[PDB]
Amino acid sequence: GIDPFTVRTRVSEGLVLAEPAKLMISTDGSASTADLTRATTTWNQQSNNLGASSKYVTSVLMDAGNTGVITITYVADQVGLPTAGNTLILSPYINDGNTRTALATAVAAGTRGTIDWACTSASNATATAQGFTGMAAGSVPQEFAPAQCR
Repeated sequence: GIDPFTVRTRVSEGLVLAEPAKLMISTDGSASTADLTRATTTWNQQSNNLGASSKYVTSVLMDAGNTGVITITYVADQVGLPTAGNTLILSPYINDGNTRTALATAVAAGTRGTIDWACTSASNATATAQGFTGMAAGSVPQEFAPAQCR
């Protein structure tokens, strides 16, 4: 079968594919709820309404409810993953220097700060250790996820 370390390396590619979405949210999706909503629409329309894709990535999509949460869905049989074990979740927060608050909540409140991202797979130990709470769970098994998503 495929080496789990090779699988992780392919999963890491998907994370790189999401970087422009993080950038778009930073520059054009975080000044207000209206901007975050527009950014969601703009991003999701890309790549035939899949956001981004590649040999290994089916889609990189922002939550349709405008929360800014990104789901990366992998092509299981190209990466080496279980058929239903193929997603990572990237959850954004605004850091005001002292506390983290979910992006959507912070933006609605006009809270200013920098944006932090938590990556979760079937497990969330790393994000938890980094102090993040409230993330939805992904589905990539932990042994196939890179460190920041375990």
